[PDB]
Amino acid sequence: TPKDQEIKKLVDQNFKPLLEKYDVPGMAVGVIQNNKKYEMYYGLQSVQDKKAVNSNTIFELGSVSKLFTATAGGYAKNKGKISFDDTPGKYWKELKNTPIDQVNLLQLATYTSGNLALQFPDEVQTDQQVLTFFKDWKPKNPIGEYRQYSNPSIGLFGKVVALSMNKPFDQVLEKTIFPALGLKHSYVNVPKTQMQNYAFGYNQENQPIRVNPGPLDAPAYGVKSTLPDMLSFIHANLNPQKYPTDIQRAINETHQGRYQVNTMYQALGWEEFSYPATLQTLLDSNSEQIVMKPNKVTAISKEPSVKMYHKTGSTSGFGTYVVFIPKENIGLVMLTNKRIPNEERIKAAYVVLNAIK
Repeated sequence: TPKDQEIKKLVDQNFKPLLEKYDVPGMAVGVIQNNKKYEMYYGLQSVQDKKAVNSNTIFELGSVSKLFTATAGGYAKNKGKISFDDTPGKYWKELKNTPIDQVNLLQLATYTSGNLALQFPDEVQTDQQVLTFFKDWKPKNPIGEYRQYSNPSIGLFGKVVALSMNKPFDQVLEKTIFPALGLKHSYVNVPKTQMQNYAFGYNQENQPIRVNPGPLDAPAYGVKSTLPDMLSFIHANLNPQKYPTDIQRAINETHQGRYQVNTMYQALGWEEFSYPATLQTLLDSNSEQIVMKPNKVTAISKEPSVKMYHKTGSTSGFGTYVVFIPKENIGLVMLTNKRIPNEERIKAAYVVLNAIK
């Protein structure tokens, strides 16, 4: 059986049934193995337009956007534009000598400020309102010791990275970072000329929806991409030595674990695990306790030789999951235009990656 057919059968066995089960209109599943890419598309990018999911379909990546933010930070750091020991007021001057200026960039990127929640308050929308929010911020938990997954936190990180590179964040990605990764159809703002390819997302009643604009949206959850581009991103993560030095260092920077919450190593954007990882480890990483509540972090006291990495993402109408394993030279991308439980993403990817010859 040709290998493309093997992978396809595995994807059919493990991902395709999720479509019926969860009433998901459209799915794109990609596998890369030893630098060969395999693309599988199912269903519709727009139900009402009867438009099939295909290689040009653009999907909302949700929190997988944090991976690009992390990469941009890695790029800026390794070009000497920022140091992770800096504080935000060095760059956003209006924050100099305010309480948030006691939190360093690494802590912002990895969610350990000790007082930032998942979202900004709903009324925070404009740039002035974002500025005021951070001007007015006060500490709670000891800085650097507690992880609380947060959009504002990595949002501010991204904003500071953009300031350091003298360009708005959407330009850092569209003009620097996407091109450096060789991505040709990845966007912060999808242009009118590509809207025809932008999937509808579908909410829990299968009503068509797309992401709402939000404060510091772009670095937190605001990237949109295609299956081929995400495969290319995974390839870059699997093979950073094949890229020019500035982006190579940036990609490597994102793989570095910074602390642990039990079995989960928090890298920049990516989550990291000792490899081989059991399924339960991977599922534990996206438990309610990890994702929604604060957890005291521990210093890494066991650094494994071999790791794997993953990240989930959801917007209101989309799901994403990306995973890669350097030792096995393998990775997988799932994109859907409806959310499905993260545990079903992880398990299906687990089964497929462990069964591939």
